[PDB]
Amino acid sequence: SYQDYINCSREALLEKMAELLPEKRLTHCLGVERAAMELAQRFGVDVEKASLAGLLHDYAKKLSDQEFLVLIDRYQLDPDLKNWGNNVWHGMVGIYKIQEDLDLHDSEILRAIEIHTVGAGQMTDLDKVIYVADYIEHNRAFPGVDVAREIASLSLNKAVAYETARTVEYLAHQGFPIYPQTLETYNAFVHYLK
Amino acid sequence: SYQDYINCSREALLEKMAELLPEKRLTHCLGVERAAMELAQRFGVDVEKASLAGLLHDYAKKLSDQEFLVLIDRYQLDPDLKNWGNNVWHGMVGIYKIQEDLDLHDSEILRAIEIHTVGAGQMTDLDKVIYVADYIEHNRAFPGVDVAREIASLSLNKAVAYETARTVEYLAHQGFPIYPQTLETYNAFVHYLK
Ligand SMILES: Nc1ncnc2c1ncn2[C@@H]1O[C@H](COP(=O)(O)OP(=O)(O)O)[C@@H](O)[C@H]1O
Ligand SMILES: Nc1ncnc2c1ncn2[C@@H]1O[C@H](COP(=O)(O)OP(=O)(O)O)[C@@H](O)[C@H]1O
Ligand SMILES: [Fe+3]
Ligand SMILES: [Fe+3]
Ligand SMILES: [Fe+3]
Ligand SMILES: [Fe+3]
Ligand SMILES: [Mg+2]
Ligand SMILES: [Mg+2]
Repeated sequence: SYQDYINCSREALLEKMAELLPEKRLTHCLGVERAAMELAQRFGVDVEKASLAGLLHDYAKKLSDQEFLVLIDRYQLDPDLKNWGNNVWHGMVGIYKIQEDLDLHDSEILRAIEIHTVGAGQMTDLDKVIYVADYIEHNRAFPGVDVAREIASLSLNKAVAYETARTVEYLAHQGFPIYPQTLETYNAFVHYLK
Repeated sequence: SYQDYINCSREALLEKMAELLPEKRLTHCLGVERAAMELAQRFGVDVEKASLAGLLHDYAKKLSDQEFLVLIDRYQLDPDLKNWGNNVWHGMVGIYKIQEDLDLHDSEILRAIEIHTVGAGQMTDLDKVIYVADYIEHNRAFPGVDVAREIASLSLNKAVAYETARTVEYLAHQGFPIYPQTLETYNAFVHYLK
């Protein structure tokens, strides 16, 4: 059960998250919970760790900028983080808020949430499951989500590669700064597209 | 004259380059020579340094992989360079071949050739002139070259930003590895697109 890892039941967690997140975001989290379970079944990842991490991945999505900056200082995180924003922070810094609120200390779950946006050059299968589940959950409808879904039915590594390539492409298309850890993921995984 | 910087005349250089490069590549170099001159006039860069750097920028385009690897060892360059290929090498390593062949020692010209492919987080105006001239020279016909040309008539920094964004976008589109120095350029310049 979820209380093996956190300080309340799944039902109680959902009630708390319903106060912190808008409806669309909570529905997304429920979508990622389900998608993570299915991917974990497929690729030999603990289904419970994957479901919980999937549900929690966007827990800190709505923390204010000031709250993140306070967390960066309190936990003495990389000071370069202050140069970025919510996209980077909600996972990479938000894990500390999740830890404070829910008493979450499992290192594997924490890491999977931490890098769910930007990935890393080295990812555990659990990391990969969350990173992919986020992109392919059933509420997502962006063009090419069908391709990502097909890829994820066959290869976890190729799905990471595909998602990361599309994200780099889209950020450059839009003219948004690209957090360097994303490129580390991109270069580590791009060979799987062949 | 060019012999203020190298060990032969422009005419003599062109004869030597005609043996090293296929016709299309030499025509490109002549195009960059002209484009660099015009941009340098516009943005307060020495027109002679810009023209010479423009002509020379792709001098080492046709060196073999083995030749580059030998240069990496002989000059004790970053050993990570061995992980890449001609795209990265012909500028970043090719400068040493240019130096050996032509007795080119001018630091500004050498730097502009060195980073003409990947850029850097900090670029001199001469660096920027070469990086842009390469992309907009009159023989180039890729879709959107017209946009790059318009931008380059108004702002050197915006032209660097635009070129770098399109390159990152296209590399990710194609599923090619992205040399990390390119992202350093991208993140440093992307704000000029606004
Ligand atoms: N390296 C990066 N730099 C900046 N933004 C990024 C980077 N990688 C992803 N993003 C963006 O961060 C936002 C949040 O992404 P993510 O956490 O994956 O999804 P969600 O929207 O469900 O939280 C997206 O708009 C995405 O494009
Ligand atoms: N960071 C990078 N990693 C890999 N290839 C790159 C990078 N930046 C540019 N390139 C590619 O290197 C090739 C050579 O580019 P460049 O030297 O700018 O033009 P030219 O073809 O005239 O020599 C191009 O195909 C370009 O897309
Ligand atoms: Fe997220
Ligand atoms: Fe999400
Ligand atoms: Fe080149
Ligand atoms: Fe060129
Ligand atoms: Mg993701
Ligand atoms: Mg260039």
